[PDB]
Amino acid sequence: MTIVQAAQSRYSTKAFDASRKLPEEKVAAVKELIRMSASSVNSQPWHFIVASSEEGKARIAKATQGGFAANERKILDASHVVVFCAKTAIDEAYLLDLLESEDKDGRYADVEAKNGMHAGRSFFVNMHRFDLKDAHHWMEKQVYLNVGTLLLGASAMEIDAVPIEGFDAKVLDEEFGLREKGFTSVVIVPLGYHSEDDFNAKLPKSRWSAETVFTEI
Amino acid sequence: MTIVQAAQSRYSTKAFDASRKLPEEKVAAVKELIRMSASSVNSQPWHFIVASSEEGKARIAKATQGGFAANERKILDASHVVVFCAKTAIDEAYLLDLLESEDKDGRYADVEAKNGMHAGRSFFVNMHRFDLKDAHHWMEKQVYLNVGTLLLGASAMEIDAVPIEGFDAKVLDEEFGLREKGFTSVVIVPLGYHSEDDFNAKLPKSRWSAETVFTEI
Ligand SMILES: Cc1cc2nc3c(=O)[nH]c(=O)nc-3n(C[C@H](O)[C@H](O)[C@H](O)COP(=O)(O)O)c2cc1C
Ligand SMILES: Cc1cc2nc3c(=O)[nH]c(=O)nc-3n(C[C@H](O)[C@H](O)[C@H](O)COP(=O)(O)O)c2cc1C
Repeated sequence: MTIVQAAQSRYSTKAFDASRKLPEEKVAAVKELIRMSASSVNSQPWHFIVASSEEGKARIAKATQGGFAANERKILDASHVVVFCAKTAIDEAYLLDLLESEDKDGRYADVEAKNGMHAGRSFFVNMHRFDLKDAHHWMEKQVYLNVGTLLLGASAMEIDAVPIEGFDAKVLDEEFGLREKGFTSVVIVPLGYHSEDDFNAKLPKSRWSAETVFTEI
Repeated sequence: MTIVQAAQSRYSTKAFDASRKLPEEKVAAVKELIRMSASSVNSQPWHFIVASSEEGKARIAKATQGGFAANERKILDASHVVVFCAKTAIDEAYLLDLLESEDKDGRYADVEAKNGMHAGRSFFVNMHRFDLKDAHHWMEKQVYLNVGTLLLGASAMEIDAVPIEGFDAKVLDEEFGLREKGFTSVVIVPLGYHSEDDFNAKLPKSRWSAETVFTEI
């Protein structure tokens, strides 16, 4: 299957088959894929909650009650659920921890290259913190880029998924103590195999035409 | 090559081989991949500029001058460059045009299902416009999700890429009249084949460990 066929055949699963679980190899591949995502200045401004148990899924589904109840069964019936969380703030200590992990990983030949990268990344993060004043939105954008990798990657691995914004992030954040750890939930992605009765598995994919969305130069 | 190997082997290209051009089949596959991206409520709040000519690339590179000059040669030497643009605002007319494209595409059995989807999508877009007051950030997040699909997809198609935030979006917007058309440039992605002298092609990829970024439940 080509990556284009993966993009054409994936869809938002509206009903999972609660009997069908992902093999351990597919779960380990999902986790490696999202840890490896690109991010502006290698900020990696993310944390991931992975639920593989009925108790874990029930805890996440506390955030899909009332007006969000249409998403509850997607969480409960999926095999595995990934909660994508973004950093709520960014500071020099996080940037120094990041620079040290890259130094340990062999990215800097000398202290000159290391100091240079810090000064560059610092200039840039501070532009988002203090000049655009949008650092939380900028970090959540990197987390959405990560989600995109998972939606395409899941399809290429023949895994059904649905991205979910329709949840109460205060309830989910409190469920896992995320705000006191500097994180906030932004997207829920349940993973598994769609049920035969998934209405959306039998609808055509709808997108703007290429002549609408492309300007060629 | 598995999708995990695609995530492990891709990297941010810092120097392209200006002699090496993408085959027409690879360019058409990139364009189909990004048109097919998922987005919240199928908002597809995007437009794409694709430059395949020296003149096109020179026009985009006007936005990588002065403090952004470190990105100029990535644009000039790449085979093809994709500018990802987000909508600057969203209203009922865009939502009615979207609902009509989905109706034409066969997503609604009856006017009941159509009216239901409009009322649901409208409630939700209006929550971003008027309650969170973050509609432009919410739309740009969908465009970043799209970029993620391209970074992973390019790697699976054996195409080098680099995502670029380091550009002057006012200069790029004015270059293509985007703001008067309701769009703004958010990410530049040059595509092609890295040059042998790309320093970053010989550095290890650096990410947080799985024990840092995962909570298992
Ligand atoms: C949104 C975004 C914007 C980026 N902007 C730039 C840029 O302006 N110039 C640059 O050289 N690299 C840029 N990068 C590349 C990142 O530094 C890179 O993705 C990160 O260090 C992870 O390394 P990798 O892409 O080699 O795996 C950007 C990446 C992302 C995700
Ligand atoms: C950020 C994001 C959030 C989403 N939130 C929900 C949700 O809460 N519930 C839902 O059923 N679908 C949700 N979707 C699925 C979209 O409606 C779907 O991606 C879009 O209609 C395109 O269709 P496709 O994913 O079938 O190709 C979401 C998608 C994205 C990208």
